[PDB]
Amino acid sequence: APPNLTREQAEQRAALLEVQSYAIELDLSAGAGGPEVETFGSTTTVRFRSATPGAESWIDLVAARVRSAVLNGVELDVSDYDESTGIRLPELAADNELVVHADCQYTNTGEGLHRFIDPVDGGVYLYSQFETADAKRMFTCFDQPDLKATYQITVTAPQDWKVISNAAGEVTDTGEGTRRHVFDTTKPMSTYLVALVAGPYAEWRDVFPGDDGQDEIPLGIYCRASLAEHLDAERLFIETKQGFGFFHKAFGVPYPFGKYDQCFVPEFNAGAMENAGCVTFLEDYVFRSRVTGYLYERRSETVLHEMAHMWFGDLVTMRWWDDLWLNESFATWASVLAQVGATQYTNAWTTFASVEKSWAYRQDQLPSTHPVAADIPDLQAVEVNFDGITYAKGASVLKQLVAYVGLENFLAGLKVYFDRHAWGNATLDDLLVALEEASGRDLSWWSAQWLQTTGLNMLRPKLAIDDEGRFTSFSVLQSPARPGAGEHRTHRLAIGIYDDDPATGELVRTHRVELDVTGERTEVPDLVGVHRGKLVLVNDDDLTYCTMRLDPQSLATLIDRIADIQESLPRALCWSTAWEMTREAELKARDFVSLVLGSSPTTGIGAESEIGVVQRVLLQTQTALASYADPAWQPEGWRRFAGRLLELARAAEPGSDHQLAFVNSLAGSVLGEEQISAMRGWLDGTAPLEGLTVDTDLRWGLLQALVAHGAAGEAEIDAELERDQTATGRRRAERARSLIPTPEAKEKAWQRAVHDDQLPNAISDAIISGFQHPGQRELLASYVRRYFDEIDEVWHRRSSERAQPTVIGLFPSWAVDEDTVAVADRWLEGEHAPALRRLVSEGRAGIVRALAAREFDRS
Ligand SMILES: [Ca+2]
Ligand SMILES: [Zn+2]
Repeated sequence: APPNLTREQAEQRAALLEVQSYAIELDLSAGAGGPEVETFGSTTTVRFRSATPGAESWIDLVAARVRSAVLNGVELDVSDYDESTGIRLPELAADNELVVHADCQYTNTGEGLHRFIDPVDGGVYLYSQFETADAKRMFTCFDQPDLKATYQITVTAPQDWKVISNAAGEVTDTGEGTRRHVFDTTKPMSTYLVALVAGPYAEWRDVFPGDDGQDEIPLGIYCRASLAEHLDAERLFIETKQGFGFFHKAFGVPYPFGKYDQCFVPEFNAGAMENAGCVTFLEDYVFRSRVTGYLYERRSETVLHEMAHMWFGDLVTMRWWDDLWLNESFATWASVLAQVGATQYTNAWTTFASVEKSWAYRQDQLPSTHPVAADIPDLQAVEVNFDGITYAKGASVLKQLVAYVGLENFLAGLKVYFDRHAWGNATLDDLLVALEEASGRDLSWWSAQWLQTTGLNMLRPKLAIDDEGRFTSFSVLQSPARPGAGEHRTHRLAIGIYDDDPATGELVRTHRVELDVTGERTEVPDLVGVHRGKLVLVNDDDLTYCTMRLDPQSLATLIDRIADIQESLPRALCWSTAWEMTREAELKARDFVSLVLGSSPTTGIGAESEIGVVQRVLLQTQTALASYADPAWQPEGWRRFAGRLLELARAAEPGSDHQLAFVNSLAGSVLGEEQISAMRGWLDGTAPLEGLTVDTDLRWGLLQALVAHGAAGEAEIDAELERDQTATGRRRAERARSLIPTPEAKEKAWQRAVHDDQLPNAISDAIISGFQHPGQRELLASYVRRYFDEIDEVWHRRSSERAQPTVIGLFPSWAVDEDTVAVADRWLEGEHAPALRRLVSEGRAGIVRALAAREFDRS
């Protein structure tokens, strides 16, 4: 039970103490033995000062055993040591030295020093994960972000292991089967960013050359030896170098650390983590099979997100976890800026509008919404009070702050902020003050308007035109923020006018005006006299966070000609408005389906050039069909969708990303006999689709679809697993087994996913990922009751990180009916953990919205 540090306790300890240095010695010599190895030696020497001689404090440590603790030469009594109370430090002097010898535990969870044994070759791999407060599982420390210090880490490790930390180091043979790795003393940094990766990782090396008073940066990439054949190091290094050329120019500050290593690590819960000089990534970013450009784009965005943190987060750190939203929102915004500015992903604002903004809007339009900023009174509150809306809306609203301040001004402000707070801590207010000084804006009201509120403003044009089609008047109308307190926010936004390009017949932007929009109505004098064209967007360039609506002529143009919009971003904003309208019972599901499917090679989603938009819109369509369409129309809708997607798959360029996307969308669809027959032929090779690479993972996707339709079963799944006898094959097999369309199979899947804790986590998740399928809704009816009866116990029995996939993934989102709402209502009258209630409330809210949309679809 590690401690639940409170904000006030952190403040008290930060007021009293200042830490200079940690010197850490880790004995990992036993670490390459079998699963019976539990502990490693951890010695820490801390030097720190106290503002009050004679005061008492405490230091943190989660250890199996504390052998010794000595403060200023006095042995401390560690006989009653408990991880929840750490080590008390009585009678402090002005200057202090503490030496602790302990045995700490390896973990197989999301916290501390994680240990994994590779079943392919028996290699043993370690990596640390410390955010928020798990550094205390590896060494003794004042584990809070505002007590920065330097770290000098020495490790003794098995001789065949590489060892990577925050700084570069020197390695010497001990002649005792081990090597000693002495890392340079780091620059001052927070404990949660200290890193250690160790094991027989494969290594690739490169360098980002010295560039305009930034020292050269040595670069490394690491992954498990068993994955190395599929790691595309050269592409990763290209993107990495593009980021390092971009960020020091945008931020006006050189890379603050000495080198940069990126490690793909096993069983990683956290996704990616910005440890200074030593970034960790999940292994799903090493692609064994063909994937579309969208996944490469996403991976590059993650790479640049963590790189942005080397400045914002690691050079200058939040004082307390209540600014975690800001840390993440900034890094996401910065990652996309860098994508557009320095990489091949020059359409990344299209992605951000299509994916992140949409994700934000989908959640924030529900009564279950909450603000971005939250009070964080202790560590536990980080894990419960920050979620999907926090991150996607946070990034979205930060993009708007950047617009309101002005991009050049925002970057100037960041330079001052980095200079002013380098090597120390800062808060949101410190940033806002920098931005105010860089722009002349007043930002005193911004937080209250944007970070402490819920809900969306609708923005739409109110226009009047003369006989020539020229505006005589033009206003932006803003609705009250809902669901929420109805404020009218202040935005910086752009209005774009679009009309036919005579040469091509595409819709191109003929006028753009940027302005501040405030209150209920804002006149736009710049547009008086301008030709209205065919389409008006009042959130052109996607600068603000809103519900954009169109005037009637513009809406008719969208419906008739969305695919003729030339640039990807306005076109994506039109897809997003249409989807938002469908979600909110303003556009019928069947009309959204018809817009997406189109009727020709040049209409609908089949004409869309951005693969990420294709993929996302196709997913939204599948959701519209299952959730939002009137049940009596759903079979017809699925027939139309499956038909059109087979046509598109067959018409697509051989070997193209578009081909593969259409095939993958089929694989998640309700399929008719014609499509089942074509898919079988693609899988077994009796009638292949020309150019389609039917590799290991595409075989699984096709087979899974066949299983779901009854066309393949246990024997075929077992045969497939025999040809892909790997960890990934095992997960794919489980998803296929869960898809078997029988009551016995669903019962077994539920039992294993919900009640078998011996299963690895990723096998549990895989099982869950095949439980639902849009063709099998009737098999799932009895699991509405099962879910609500069992989720409390699951939440109690599993950690909340182990419970969430089950709570989210088995929420009965399929059972769109008033009976389900009523079961959920009653559950919600009971006593339950708040984080659980939040998830259940959100799923309930989705069903209520769906019921409303179905009623609209049959109007
Ligand atoms: Ca964590
Ligand atoms: Zn981040």
